[PDB]
Amino acid sequence: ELAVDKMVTCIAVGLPLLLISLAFAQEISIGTQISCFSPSSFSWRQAAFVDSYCWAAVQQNLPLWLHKFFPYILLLFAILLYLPALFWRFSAAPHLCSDLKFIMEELDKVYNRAIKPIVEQYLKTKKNSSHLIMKYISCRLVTFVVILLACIYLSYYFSLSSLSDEFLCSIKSGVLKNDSTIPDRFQCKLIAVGIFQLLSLINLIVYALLIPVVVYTFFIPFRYNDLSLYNLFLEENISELKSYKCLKVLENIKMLLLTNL
Amino acid sequence: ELAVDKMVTCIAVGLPLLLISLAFAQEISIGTQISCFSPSSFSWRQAAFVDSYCWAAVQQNLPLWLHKFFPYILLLFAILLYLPALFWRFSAAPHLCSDLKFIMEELDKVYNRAIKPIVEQYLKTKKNSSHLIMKYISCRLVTFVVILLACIYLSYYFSLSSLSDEFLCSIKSGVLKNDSTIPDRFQCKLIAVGIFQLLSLINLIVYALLIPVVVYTFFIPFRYNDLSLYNLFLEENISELKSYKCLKVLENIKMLLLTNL
Amino acid sequence: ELAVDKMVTCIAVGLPLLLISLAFAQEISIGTQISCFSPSSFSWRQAAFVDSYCWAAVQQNLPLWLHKFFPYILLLFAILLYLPALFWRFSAAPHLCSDLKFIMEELDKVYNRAIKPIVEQYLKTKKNSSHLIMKYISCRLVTFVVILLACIYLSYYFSLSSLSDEFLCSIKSGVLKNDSTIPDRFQCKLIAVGIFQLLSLINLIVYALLIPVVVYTFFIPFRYNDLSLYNLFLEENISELKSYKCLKVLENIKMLLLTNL
Amino acid sequence: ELAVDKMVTCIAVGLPLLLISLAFAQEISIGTQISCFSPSSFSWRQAAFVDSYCWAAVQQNLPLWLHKFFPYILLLFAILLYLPALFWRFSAAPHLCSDLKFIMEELDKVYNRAIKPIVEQYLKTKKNSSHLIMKYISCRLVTFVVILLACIYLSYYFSLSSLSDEFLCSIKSGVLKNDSTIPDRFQCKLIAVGIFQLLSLINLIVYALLIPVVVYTFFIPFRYNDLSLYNLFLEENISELKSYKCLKVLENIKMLLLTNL
Amino acid sequence: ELAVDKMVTCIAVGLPLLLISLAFAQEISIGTQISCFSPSSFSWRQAAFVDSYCWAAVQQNLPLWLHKFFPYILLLFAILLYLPALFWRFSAAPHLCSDLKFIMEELDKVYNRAIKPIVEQYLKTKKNSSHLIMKYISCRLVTFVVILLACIYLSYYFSLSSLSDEFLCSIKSGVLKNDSTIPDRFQCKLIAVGIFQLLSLINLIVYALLIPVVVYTFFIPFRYNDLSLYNLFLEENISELKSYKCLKVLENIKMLLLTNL
Amino acid sequence: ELAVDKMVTCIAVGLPLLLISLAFAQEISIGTQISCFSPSSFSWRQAAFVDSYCWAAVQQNLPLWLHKFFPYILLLFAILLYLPALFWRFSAAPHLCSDLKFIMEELDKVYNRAIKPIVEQYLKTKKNSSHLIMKYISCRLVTFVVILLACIYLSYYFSLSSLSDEFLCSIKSGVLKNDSTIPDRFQCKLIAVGIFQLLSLINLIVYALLIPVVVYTFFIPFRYNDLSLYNLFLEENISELKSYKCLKVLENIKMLLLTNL
Amino acid sequence: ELAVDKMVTCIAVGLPLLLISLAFAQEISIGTQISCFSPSSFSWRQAAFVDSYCWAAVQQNLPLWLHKFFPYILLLFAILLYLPALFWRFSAAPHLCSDLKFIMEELDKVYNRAIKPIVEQYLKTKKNSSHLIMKYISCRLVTFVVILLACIYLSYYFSLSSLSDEFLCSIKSGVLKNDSTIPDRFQCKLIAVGIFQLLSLINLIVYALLIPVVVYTFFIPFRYNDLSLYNLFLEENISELKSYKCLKVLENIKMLLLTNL
Repeated sequence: ELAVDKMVTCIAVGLPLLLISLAFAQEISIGTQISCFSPSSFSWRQAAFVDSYCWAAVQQNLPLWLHKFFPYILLLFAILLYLPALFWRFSAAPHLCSDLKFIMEELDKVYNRAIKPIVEQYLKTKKNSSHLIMKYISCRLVTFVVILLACIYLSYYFSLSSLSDEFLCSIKSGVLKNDSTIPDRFQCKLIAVGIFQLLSLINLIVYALLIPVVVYTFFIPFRYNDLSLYNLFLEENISELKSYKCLKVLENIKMLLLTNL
Repeated sequence: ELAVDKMVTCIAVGLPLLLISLAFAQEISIGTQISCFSPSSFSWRQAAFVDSYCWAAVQQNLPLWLHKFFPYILLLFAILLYLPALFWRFSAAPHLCSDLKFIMEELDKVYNRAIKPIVEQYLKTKKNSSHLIMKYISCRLVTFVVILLACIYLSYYFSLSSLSDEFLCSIKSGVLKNDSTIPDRFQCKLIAVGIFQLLSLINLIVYALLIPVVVYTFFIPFRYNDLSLYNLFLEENISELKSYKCLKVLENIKMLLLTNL
Repeated sequence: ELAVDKMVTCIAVGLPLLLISLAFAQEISIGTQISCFSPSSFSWRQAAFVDSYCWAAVQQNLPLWLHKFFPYILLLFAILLYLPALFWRFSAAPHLCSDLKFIMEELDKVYNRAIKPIVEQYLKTKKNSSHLIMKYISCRLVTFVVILLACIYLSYYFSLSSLSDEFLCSIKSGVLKNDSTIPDRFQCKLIAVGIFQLLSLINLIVYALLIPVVVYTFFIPFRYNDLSLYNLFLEENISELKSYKCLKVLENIKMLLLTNL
Repeated sequence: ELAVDKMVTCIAVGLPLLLISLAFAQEISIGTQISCFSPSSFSWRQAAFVDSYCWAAVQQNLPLWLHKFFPYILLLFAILLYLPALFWRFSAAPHLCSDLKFIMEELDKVYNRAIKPIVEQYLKTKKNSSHLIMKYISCRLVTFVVILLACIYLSYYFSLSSLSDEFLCSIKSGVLKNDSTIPDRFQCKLIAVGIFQLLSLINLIVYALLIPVVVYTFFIPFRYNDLSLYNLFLEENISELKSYKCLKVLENIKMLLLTNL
Repeated sequence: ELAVDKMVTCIAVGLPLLLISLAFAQEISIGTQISCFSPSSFSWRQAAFVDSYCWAAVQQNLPLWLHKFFPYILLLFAILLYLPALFWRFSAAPHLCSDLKFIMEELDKVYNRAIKPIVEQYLKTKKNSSHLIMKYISCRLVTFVVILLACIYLSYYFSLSSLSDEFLCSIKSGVLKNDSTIPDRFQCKLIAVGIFQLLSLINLIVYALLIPVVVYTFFIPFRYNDLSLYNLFLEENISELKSYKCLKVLENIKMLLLTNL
Repeated sequence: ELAVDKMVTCIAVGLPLLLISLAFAQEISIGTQISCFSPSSFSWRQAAFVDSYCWAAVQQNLPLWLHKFFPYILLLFAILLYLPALFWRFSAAPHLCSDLKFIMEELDKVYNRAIKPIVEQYLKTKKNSSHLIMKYISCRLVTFVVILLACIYLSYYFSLSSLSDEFLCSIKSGVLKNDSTIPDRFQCKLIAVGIFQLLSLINLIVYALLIPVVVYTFFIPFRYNDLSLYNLFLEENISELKSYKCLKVLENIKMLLLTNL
Repeated sequence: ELAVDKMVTCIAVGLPLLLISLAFAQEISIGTQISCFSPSSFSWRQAAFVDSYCWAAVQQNLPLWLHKFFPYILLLFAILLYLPALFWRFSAAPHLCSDLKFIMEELDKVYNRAIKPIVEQYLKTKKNSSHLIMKYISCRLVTFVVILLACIYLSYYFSLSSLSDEFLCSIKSGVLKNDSTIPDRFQCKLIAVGIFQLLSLINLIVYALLIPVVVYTFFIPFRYNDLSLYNLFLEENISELKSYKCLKVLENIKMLLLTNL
């Protein structure tokens, strides 16, 4: 598993969940996302009914609608970022685990036979496939696209969120539209939206790292073949290879040394 | 266990539980699902009694009834999705575990004997049964049907939920129907229903993936026999087979190689 | 341990605990199970005293009494379902564990001796006892009876719960019967009863599966002896038998194969 | 450890802790165990002071006193039931663990010597002691006595609890006895007592099982010596004896069988 | 580690922590330990200020002062009981662990040499020291003294707690001594003190067991030397000695038996 | 991993998370970060609306804006400090783990060959690279820079926070700007800012340790090459080297000793 | 690790964290640390604003300022006590672990060679260094100094805390200094300060043990060299030495015994 992309993924997941959990902790801290005026004649309950009404009224200036739903959309993005990892955890990971374990021992046998090519034949045959490299391309890029719409959404959010912290709510509705004690609209403040707009900029800012970093992961001709992706697995899993390290030190140095190694 | 279908199942379970837990966290965040007006003359308690009354009144426009019960119905679907896995965990899983473990060693003996057919006789005998393939068909499809009614329910919910966010509640009832201070009906907002209608669309949208994906799992003639289902277990459990990987690399390459392998 | 009956048991326990925990979570969500009117002249506390009074008044139309106690009765059923498993975990499980472990090795010796009858003598002697089969019958059926009264209770509950969501409560009592500001009865809504009546139907519906399923477990002549119950342990614990699987494959196929097996 | 008595003990502990925890969860759910009227002129705080006063007044019709303290007395019984197990866990358990482990191997040597008496000499010497059997008698019976007083207490509780759900509380006390706005007594409802009286009957009912069951455990002449208690350990720990099972099967069947066994 | 004294210690720690945690759970359940009257003219906040004031006023009839601090003093005793175990866990436990492990193998060698005295020389040399026995005496007795003052404190508490459930509080203080709307004293009820006085009697009653039991642990001449304390470790750690059990059975019976043993 | 720098890092992370968690616990303890006056004519809800309004108004004297966002900025710094460790955990840690494990065994072979140079050739070749030392420099310094801006931010915060604990808030806004009952501005206290300003000084003070300590970590010429960084890994991982310790003791002492060693 | 000093440290850390956590639990129990009067004309919110204002006003008789910040200063001391252990865990612990493990085996070889001096040469060379003994001196003493200022702080706290439980707060400030309904100062009670002053005395009292105990740890000439500190490690880690125990028993007794040992 490619660590940076994995770490980027792990971090990309941590941020919103943190933000969401804190928003929840803040929603737990605030208790409501909105409030409105009332007449002072509105009882302690009557005003509570207004607040809850307008909090419900949101689904009927369009961002004012979205402003309520904003946090859960974030959660949607978080889930949408996570699942490609579980998907990728099966698109390719079951293949490579077998691949590496084979690759290791045959190169160790190349190493061992040198001390005293089936993986190369296999690997330069994996060269033939475009399937698993395109598996990587699609799985990563799709995940990347999740970030794009979030950032665009957060941008389209933030840009207009800056001007739409408040609205006037009517609860003069139905039969109790006829109650004149209800002002035709209450003015209402979308309490969390400033936090969210801040949170939005925060997440957006950090996500503006993750996007081109994953883009950087595709410049493999400068980092076209599964081999080139195996070369990533090489650049990756050299991590696993004692004999490579030994032979790389040998290569660094260059049967006595092999006898000493 | 078929990973995608398993993952689909694991995910299909995660979503509603997440949605339900957040709805609970939201119910914990909101504290009530409904409120109503009162006269300002209704005490801080008297108005509370109205709210609770109408929250109870729900069981006596029919979706307004269902709107209350909505979340727990979701929980019902979640349980209804889970149990087929535990059921399937015994319909077939005890069979295949023994099957695979047998299949492995005899094909390894085919492999070993080749290096220096009982599973094939067994497998091409499993070809005879329709019982375990029909076990799969029913167990999966039933689980799939759980999704169907949920989505239909959420659709029948959402389509009319869009118009029925509120109602007028009468608590002028019994002896205290005679109290004229009680308005014959209070107007009442079904606070969570917008969230739920959103949540409904969310779950519906994601479930509209899971359904045809499981449908795709049945196109085995393009992915009629337990063997064909064993061919799935083949396409599955090749995951387990060192010698297959070795022989597939051998097959990729093709006694020296067997001696080297 | 018979998986379906065990799973049925595990599930039969999960449902009410879930329902109860959610009812608790709902009781935590609602904070009270009941409320009543008051005069508006009843203070914010005075009305609270009414509510709590009537919530206490329940123990003095009889289901209105029971309606309060309803949840804990559910908990009673849940405990009553659980303990037969712990009881059964000792009525028979210590016997069979020794039985199976003996049975395995001697049939493996039959298997081994065939490759190159004490369990049969023992098993066809276990044929003599009615004690352990009657242990099963009673332990299961008793557990089953727990379900019967619950469902009957929930039915007797639900059928009249449908009509008795509310009552009028008198707190004009004792010395403070003489306070005329207290209405001779307050009208009172049994807030949770609708949820409970829903919950009751839910649990009842699901329990109407578990009952005849366990009944189906007794049709052993179509699924009279401990052997017949050992035949269940056979139909069960063939799960454990490598050699049975081998010999069943051998039986499927039919010393070379035994030499190959 | 004698499973039924142990299970009975484990269950006997589970019930009250469950009841207590739920009572706590109910105390958490209710927030107070009592309330009283007030004049409506008593402030939202002044009435709160009454409630808390009378909740404190309890220590100065005697069961009304006890009714408050009731739950913690239950907790007392629960602790009082638990500790005899820890006590018994040392009164006898360190002895028998060594005893069984010795007994096993020497009877296995009797078994082994038969294949190709020190425990019997030891056991029929343990016959001499009355100390460890009286250790059992006292430790169990004492635990049993805990149940007796609880049930008697719950009975003496329940029988009069049925009539004493409420009382009149005076907070006209000290200097602020002179405040005439305070009614000489407030009427007060002991909110939890109905639950507790229910809980009391529940626990009592279930404890009326546990008592005679433990009594049944003493009818050893029909289930006088440590041997007879070792015969219980026999009837118990035959659970541990492979060779007994083998020899019991041999005994069931009856050197070839010993050679086969 | 001496089990009874250890168990006594473990239990002696469990009780107050339980009582304290429940008091906390009760403090969490009650929310305040005290309340007072107010004029009804005192606002919902003004009366709250009184309550909190008098709750603070406690530090300026002396037990009324202590009554507030009571719970944490209990916590003090609990910590004060615990730490001697950690202290004792190093005063002696590192010595004896080495001692026992040595003692075992040399007596096993006495046992083994008998089959086919250094510990006795060592032990009857440990006879010389008074240091480690006085380590026990002081460490235990000190712990015991913690109990004494608690019980005395609880007694001095309880005896006067019985008469001092309430007091009159002045918040007519400082500049706002000049506000005549403040009554020169409010009457105030020390809400938890009844629970605490109950709790005090409870803990006292149970601690009146633990004290003389530990006293009973010192009657070693009837249960003067480290050997006598080693004789306790003997009476203790015979628990560890296979060969003692074997030789005690041998001693019970009395080279064939040694050959059989 | 360099322990001090690691410990410094671990501690540098612990402090703010502690401060943040306590601020959250304090936000949980306070429930709001701000409040304002109202007219007494503002209802219990109307004043609540003011408070929440002004709490939202923050995003429209600039530090008053920032004062709200302050805590989450701290959280930002905490995350910003953490991730360089995970980054560094891959920038270098996969290299050195292989390096050390190689280095150990070859120096042990130097040790072993001495008893009866490939690592030196490798290490004095690592001398060639500037890549991994610059990896350290950048990764640490960047982390260090996180501290700089925090401290500067906290300074720019604290210095002006000292004068800007409060502000006047206008909620006379929109349509409900026209309500004259609303004072054109409410005066508002930024409740947490004193805690935060304290917290700021606290964190700043402690961070003024961590900064130059990490600076001290760069004075390697007094603590220019990867070798010099390997000399740190030497000064570090001598921790791992038995033979170094042995040979250092040998070096301390100086084939008999090697034969004795 | 020196157990007493370690235990002293572990305990020294436990106490404040306990006190702090309980203070938090008390802050959670109280909900506020302060309250003030208001005019009764101050709304339920207006008075709340006063309370929060004065709670914020603290940062502008100086101990009244500190009284708020008191708990977190305790937390500061707790952290300040902890970190020297982690520091010491690296100042010396990595050295001694290697030291002991070497020391053991060479003295075991002295033991073994005696049965049939490199550590002594090493140890009496460690005699040369003052570095690691001064490491101990500074690390411990610094930790000790943390206690000093806390106790002094708590003393300077307690001594004046005794007289400064309350103050008068002005919220007549800014524009809303001009509101005459605000009393020029409210009188305010620093609710927690009595608990804290109690807590302060508690912690101080217990810390007055820990200080001279650690002082007692320095009287090594009566408990000047690393050897003398190794003699502590001797007096310490004799805990680890089987052969020392054996040879100490041998020394207690004094090749047969060595042959028997």
